[PDB]
Amino acid sequence: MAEVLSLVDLEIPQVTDKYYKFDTFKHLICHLFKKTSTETDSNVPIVIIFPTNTSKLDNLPFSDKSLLIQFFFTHLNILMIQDEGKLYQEISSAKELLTNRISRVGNWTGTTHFRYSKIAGIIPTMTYILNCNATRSEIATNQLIYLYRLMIEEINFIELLQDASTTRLSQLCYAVGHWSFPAHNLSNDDLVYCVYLMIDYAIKQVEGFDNIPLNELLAFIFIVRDTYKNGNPFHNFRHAVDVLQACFHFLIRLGSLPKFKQFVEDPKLDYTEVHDKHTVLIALQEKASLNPIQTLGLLVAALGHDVGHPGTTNDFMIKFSAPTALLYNDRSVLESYHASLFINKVLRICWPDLLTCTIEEKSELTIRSLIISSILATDMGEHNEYVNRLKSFKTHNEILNHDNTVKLISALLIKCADISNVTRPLRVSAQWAMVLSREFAEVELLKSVIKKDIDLDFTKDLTYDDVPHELREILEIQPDIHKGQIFFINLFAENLFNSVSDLLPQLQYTCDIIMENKLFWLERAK
Ligand SMILES: [Mg+2]
Ligand SMILES: [Zn+2]
Repeated sequence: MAEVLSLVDLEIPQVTDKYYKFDTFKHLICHLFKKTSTETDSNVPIVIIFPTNTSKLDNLPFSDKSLLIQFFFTHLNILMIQDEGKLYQEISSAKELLTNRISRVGNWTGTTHFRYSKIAGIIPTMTYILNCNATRSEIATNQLIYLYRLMIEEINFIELLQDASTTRLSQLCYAVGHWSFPAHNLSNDDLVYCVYLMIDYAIKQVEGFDNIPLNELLAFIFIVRDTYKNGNPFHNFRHAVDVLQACFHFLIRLGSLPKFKQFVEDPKLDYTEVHDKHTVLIALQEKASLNPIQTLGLLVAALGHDVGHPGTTNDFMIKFSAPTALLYNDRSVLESYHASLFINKVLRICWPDLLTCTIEEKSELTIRSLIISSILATDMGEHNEYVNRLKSFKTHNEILNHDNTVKLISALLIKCADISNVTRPLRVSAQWAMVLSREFAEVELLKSVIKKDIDLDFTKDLTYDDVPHELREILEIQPDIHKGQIFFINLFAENLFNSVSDLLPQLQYTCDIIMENKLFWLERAK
C-alpha cells in the first residue's frame, strides 16, 4: 500500500509496500527531491515516521521538520506520523484515489467529488495549495525562507542529478544552443541543468545584481520542478523548460542577450549531439526592446508560466464547474492559478528580492507585476486582445508609456514561446504534437468518467511507450496528426508570428519554419 520513509525503528507492516530507513533527515529530503526526476506521477501514499550530528537540518524541532515536508513536498501525498484503524483507512482510501491518472487529475481539479482541506488528509487539491499560499503569515513566510536557506547550506543539489559528468553538462550547453531543442531526449534531471544554464547566463548580464552560486540556483530550480506534475503528458516541467528555451532564443536573436559559443546560428538545423570542454554558456562579444532585468523577468516568467498545471484546459475547468473556475469567475482560470502559485509559493520564498526589483531605476513597475502580466498573457481566451493591442501599438498614432511597452513586448514574446511547437523544426514539432494529443485524450477520458459515459478500472494506471525519435514512426503510431497542426497554424500561429515578426524582424525565421511545416502537413492531408 504505502511507501514508508522512516527516521526511527518502528515498523507499520499492515500498510507497508516498501520501507526506507534513513540515517538522517537530510538524506530523507534528498530521496524526496529525486522523485520528480521520473516521467510519472507519484501514485502511492508516502508515510514519514519521525521520532516521538553537526547538521542543523537533522537537529530541527519536529514542528520545523513537519513545516519543511508540508510546504516543500506537498506534491508527494505524504502522511507524517510520530490509531491503526484510522491510519490503514486513510492510506487505503488515498491509494485507491492515487493509483490511476484520471482519478488523480479529478482529485487535483475537484471535478470527481463522487470518487473521493486535503483528500483523505493526504492528497492536495488546487484550491488547497492556492489558499495555503495566499494566507501564509509573515512569521510562517520567514520560517520557510529559513528552511530553504538551510537546505542550500547542507544539500549539494548537483549530486541529486543522475549525470552531471563534464561531457553531459557540455552536451546540454549545445542542446540549449539549438533552435531544434531536443526536449524529448532530455531527462527531468538534464532539464534542471538546462534551466540553470539559461538563468545563470541571464543573471550575469544584469549590472547591479549579485551572481547566484550554482547550488542556490539549483535549489530554486528543484523547487520549480516540484511544482510541475510529472505525469502530465504535455504541461510538465519539460514544457516549461521548452518555453523558457524559446524565450531564451528570441531574446538572443533580439540582442537582449549576447550570443554564446555553443549557440547554433541557423535555426532550421536539426539537433546534433555536440560537446567540448565547457560546462556553462560562454558569452561572445541600438538598444534591444527589453533590458537585462526585464530579460531576466521574462525568462523567470516563462519558467513558472504553467506551475501546478493539472493536465486539463480552461474550457474543461469552466464547463465542469471546477472549484478554481468558480474562484476565478471563469476568467483566465488556470493562468490566474499559475501566477498566484509561482509568485506566492515559489518566488516569495526562493527569490523574494527579485520580486521587489523594478523594471528600471525610474519605474515603479515591479518584476513581480511584470511576471504576473506575462503569465496572464498566456491565456488563449485573451489571444485576440493582445493581437489587437499589437495592431494599436504598431499603428504609431496610439502610443504606450515605457511600463506598458515593456509589458506588451514581454507578453508577446511569452505568447510566442508558449505556442512555439509549430515553429520548431518538423521532427521535434511532431514529437510535441504527439504528447499534446495524449493529454487531450486524457481530458476526454476524464470528461467521460464525470459524465458516467465510461467505467474505468481505477486499480491500474495509464502508461505510455516512449515518444518515437523519427517522424516516420510518429506518423504510423497516429496518422491524422497533420489536421491538428493545420487547424492551429491557420487559426492562431501564422497570424501571431507574422504579426510579431513584422514588429521584430529578427524572429522572421519562426514564420519561415511554420510555412515549411505547414506545406508538409498539407502534403499528407493530400
Ligand atoms: Mg498555460
Ligand atoms: Zn504553456
